[PDB]
Amino acid sequence: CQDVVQDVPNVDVQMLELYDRMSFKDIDGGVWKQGWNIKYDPLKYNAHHKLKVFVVPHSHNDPGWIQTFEEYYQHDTKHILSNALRHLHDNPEMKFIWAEISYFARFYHDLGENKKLQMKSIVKNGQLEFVTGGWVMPDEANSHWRNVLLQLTEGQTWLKQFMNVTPTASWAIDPFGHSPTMPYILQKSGFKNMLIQRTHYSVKKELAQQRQLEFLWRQIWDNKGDTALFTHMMPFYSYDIPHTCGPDPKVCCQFDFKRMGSFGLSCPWKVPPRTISDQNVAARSDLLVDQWKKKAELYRTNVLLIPLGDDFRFKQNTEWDVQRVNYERLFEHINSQAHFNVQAQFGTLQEYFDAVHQAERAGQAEFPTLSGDFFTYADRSDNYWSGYYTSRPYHKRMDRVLMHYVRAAEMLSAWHSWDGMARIEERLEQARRELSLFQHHDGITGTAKTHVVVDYEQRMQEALKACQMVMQQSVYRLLTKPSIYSPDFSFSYFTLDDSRWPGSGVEDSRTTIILGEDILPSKHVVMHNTLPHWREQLVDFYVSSPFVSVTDLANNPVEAQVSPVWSWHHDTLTKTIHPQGSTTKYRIIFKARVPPMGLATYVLTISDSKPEHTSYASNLLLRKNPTSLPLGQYPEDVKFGDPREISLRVGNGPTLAFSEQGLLKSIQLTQDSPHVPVHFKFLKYGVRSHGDRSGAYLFLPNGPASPVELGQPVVLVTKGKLESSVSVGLPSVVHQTIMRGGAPEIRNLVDIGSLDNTEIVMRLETHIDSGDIFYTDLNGLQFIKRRRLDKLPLQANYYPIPSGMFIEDANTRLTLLTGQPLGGSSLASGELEIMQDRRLASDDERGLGQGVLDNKPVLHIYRLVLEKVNNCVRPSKLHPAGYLTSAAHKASQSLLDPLDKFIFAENEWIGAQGQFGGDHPSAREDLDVSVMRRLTKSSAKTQRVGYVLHRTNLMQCGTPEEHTQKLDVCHLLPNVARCERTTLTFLQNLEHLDGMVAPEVCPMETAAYVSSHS
Ligand SMILES: [O-]S([O-])([O-])O[C@H](CO)[C@H](O)C[Se@+]1C[C@@H](O)[C@H](O)[C@H]1CO
Ligand SMILES: *[C@H]1O[C@H](CO)[C@@H](O)[C@H](O)[C@H]1NC(C)=O
Ligand SMILES: [Zn+2]
Repeated sequence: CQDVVQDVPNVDVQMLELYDRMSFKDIDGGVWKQGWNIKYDPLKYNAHHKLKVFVVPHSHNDPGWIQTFEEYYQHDTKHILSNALRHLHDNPEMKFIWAEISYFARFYHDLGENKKLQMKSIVKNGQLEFVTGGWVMPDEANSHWRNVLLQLTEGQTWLKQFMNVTPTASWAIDPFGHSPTMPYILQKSGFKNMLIQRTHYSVKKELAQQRQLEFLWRQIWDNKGDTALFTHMMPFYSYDIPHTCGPDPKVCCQFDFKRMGSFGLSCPWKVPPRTISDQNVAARSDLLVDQWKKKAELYRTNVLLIPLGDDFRFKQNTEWDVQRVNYERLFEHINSQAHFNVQAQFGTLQEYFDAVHQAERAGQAEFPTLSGDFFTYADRSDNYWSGYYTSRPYHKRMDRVLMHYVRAAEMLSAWHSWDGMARIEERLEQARRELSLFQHHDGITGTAKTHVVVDYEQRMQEALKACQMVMQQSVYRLLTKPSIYSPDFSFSYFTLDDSRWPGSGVEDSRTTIILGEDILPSKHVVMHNTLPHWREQLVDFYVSSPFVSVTDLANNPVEAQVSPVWSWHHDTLTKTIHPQGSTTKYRIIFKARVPPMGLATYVLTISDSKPEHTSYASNLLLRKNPTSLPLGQYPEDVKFGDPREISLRVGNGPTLAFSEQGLLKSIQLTQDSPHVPVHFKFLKYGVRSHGDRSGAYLFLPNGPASPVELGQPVVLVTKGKLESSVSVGLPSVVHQTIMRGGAPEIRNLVDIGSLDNTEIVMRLETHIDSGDIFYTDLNGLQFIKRRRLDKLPLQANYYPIPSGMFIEDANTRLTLLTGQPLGGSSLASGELEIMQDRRLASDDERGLGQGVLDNKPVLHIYRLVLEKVNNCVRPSKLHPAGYLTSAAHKASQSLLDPLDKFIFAENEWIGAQGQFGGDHPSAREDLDVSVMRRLTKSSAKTQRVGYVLHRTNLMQCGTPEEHTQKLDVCHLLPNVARCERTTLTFLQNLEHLDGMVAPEVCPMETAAYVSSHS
């Protein structure tokens, strides 16, 4: 195994280093506005060294953006595909690449058999070529790597089954900035090449000058280079035709033949395209070939890529004709005019890369190596696209919830083979596709029109319901005596209980367990743990009486705590934000202990009075002018007081101090240790009154944030033996700090209401001497070192915070883990900040055509980990990566993959068992079974189950290792007859494994295995 901490990779271009050196000056470079006037030596190309040009027709089809997926399909895409089939069939030399499989699959299943056959033939013969082959072209900033893999697998599995092809070249022309998580996943999925486009204009300029636009992109910690994937970065401002033929858009626009008038398009540079003819072909060719040769100067081989397309292009037959005919005339003239020394033709993306590597192999060029990422993107001036790291935060949080439900549903149902009548495969396929669709770069990014966001939400809601149905049927079969199990596949044996989604104050959706001497004395509940190690976590349920005790199925008492159900209200009468306690329902909390990838059953029983093993939390409402807060049967009276500083300690955990406004002020790790200053504060960013306005994409603040005026907020303190918390009703946010014995959990119920042109940020202030350094993660896969650069504007120092961020000095580290992707930064030494929501009245001119005024309450969740790191073995100062500690990693897992909770729906569960998976191996803490998916239907004689195993890298800080058993996923199911290592998509077998044993992977590595069973 490579050491990912101590050896600094030696690469030609290291993005953090390049950023530190670059000046980012935005000067007018001439017709190539962000570059310079390219000059070339006409003698470079000649009879023995020609410029091979590949013109690649393409059509960018967004699976939802300003129209929903289905509206685009009906109005545009089905026509584009229908006409592509006809035109390619009839013009053998014409080519076309396709990226979005969600649309292709939608089209293909609507085709008659005759057309399906014609389609397969033009794919088989190379005319229509799939690039990437994912369900969508995902966002690369907010997306979790697990969902990036999920959508890639969904599209590629469909392609393998129906088109018999697996793309090895990726095409990503629209994500707003790019992540190294893509080549990581792609290189482990059989890919050989990839192309990206939206990178900062200054980076394009810099790499172009060095001819470093094509590079072997390896991971930041990869010393050897085995993760390397050849990458081509386009050089210009857009993927449209005016910005793809060469440096001068006024000339290139003249070669987009759909802009002559009848199509309602024109050239903004004021020179229109002109139909190519025998009398103008020489002059048109001279202009075009000159653009081509200039573009060629920015690359190292004599093979040139010329994309030819734009949004939803190649729709009308007349469009296909006008583009094809004119280009055929240009090619015939250019290729027969020896003096140009050019051979041009229509080509596919793979054809381009194949020719590039043939040149490389002929010793024509050597490519530089590169590590790093391409955030935060700016397409021009100071227009940095960091706004979308936060836009539509409700759905960004929903993404993570569904992510986990999909994994749990596929894992829980994987244990058995199911009869087709159970509709398990059907429900899982729908859930995977709706979550996959939302990975689109106008989906999770929050950059779509209001009605389209609603469509994605409705789709995800159905996906959540599908996961629940599958999960609950699976639990029932897994925990019921086999000879008693009698399933009704449409029946709800269990109801899922989720305490954080939609969340208290967002939707009153949780069911109350109703017990009573005259109706039902007890209720079974079951917890599922998708992680491959034994796990304990507190779980809570609503019950109709405070006198409830908990036992496991061996009838052993389980210590429990009951607290009130508190809801916050904006009292329009008193003009205050305060809590009201339920008088009919209460929260019971207890520690669940669950096997690796298993289930554990508990029983809640009502009693006449206080049960022996249940304690009750005290509650204290701090505010001036208090009024009574009755709680029905709750046995402890609420206390009142004037606002004041307070301190709390649960178990042996840290002791936290809060200001009289209910916000954290300090953390004390142990009884002896000091009270380390850690202050939470909420602020607001505004919008500029002159110049460019912030929108769904752009963050253009009118300067540093201003503190939110807090007034004298109401603060609620609940103190319990198992869980305590401090909650405060601030303007736009009910902020909560929850303590359970370890790092606190933070929850923000964010309702930006009608606060127009406002962005709410949550900031942490400490004395940590971090200077200008901070760390943020990429797709929940790795942490990359960031350096705040004052030579760039504030918005440029904002980065995606998909799951975590931290700052540290030689001795102390503060890590903030998130349950949703949001944007954030460290704008001053000792600080961390992350945006909660943003409401913008204006459009930011990137095509959306609207601002963001559809905000809705959202419950953001976090874990805040303060730790001493002076004893930790960390990477050297020049290493571009950072790594989490064991506690921070566990804390992230508690947010993204919590225990799932199920309430038995009927009165009695006959045949109930207390546990499943007690014999599953409890793997080392840095290892996870990211995916467990049965790959065969029940009629398959040989059953196959796929596993994706990921090993992160945790810092060694002096804590002895201990125990843990080897996890061999190939032996998790009985009767194994074969074990194979495969690509991450499970589509290609890479290794037949001896003894049918799946070995574990190395730190930061990810592998897939498929076990076959008789
Ligand atoms: O013309 S336009 O206003 O629709 O926008 C252009 C071309 O200028 C874009 O490239 C459309 Se790109 C389509 C969509 O997925 C992105 O959100 C858009 C971000 O800008
Ligand atoms: C297509 O995949 C392979 C690769 O060319 C080919 O040999 C085979 O005939 C096709 N697969 C099937 C099952 O039709
Ligand atoms: Zn797009």
